[PDB]
Amino acid sequence: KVFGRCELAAAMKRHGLDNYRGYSLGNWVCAAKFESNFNTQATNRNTDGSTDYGILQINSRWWCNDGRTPGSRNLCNIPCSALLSSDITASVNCAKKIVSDNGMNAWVAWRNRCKGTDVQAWIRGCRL
Ligand SMILES: [Pt+2]
Ligand SMILES: [Pt+2]
Ligand SMILES: [Pt+2]
Ligand SMILES: [Pt+2]
Ligand SMILES: [Pt+2]
Repeated sequence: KVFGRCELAAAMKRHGLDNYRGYSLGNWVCAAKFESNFNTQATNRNTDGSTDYGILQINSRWWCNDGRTPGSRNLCNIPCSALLSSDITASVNCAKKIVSDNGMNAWVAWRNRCKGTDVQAWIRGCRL
């Protein structure tokens, strides 16, 4: 699934991300847009043989096991393929773990392209 902005924002709100560890919902919607362009199926390969998976492009080196990367730690305790589902639950729950671990610094595209902007604009004009 390729979500639309307010659709994802509502789905993220209900899985408890508005304001998780001080990050408002627009931050997560913004990160999802630049990480994955809302695509629950996105996968990106990395120079170290790791892969980022799902709407939030969570990396197999630390977070999930895809059986095709070293050397990984599987700290969310899930297979990475679980992060490519149309229901964002596993990704949101893994993302809570990652920000419990330097805040949203883990997401390069977030610090690059969201941090510093009026991130609340991302959710404006949505019934939440
Ligand atoms: Pt799909
Ligand atoms: Pt849901
Ligand atoms: Pt949830
Ligand atoms: Pt603005
Ligand atoms: Pt809307």
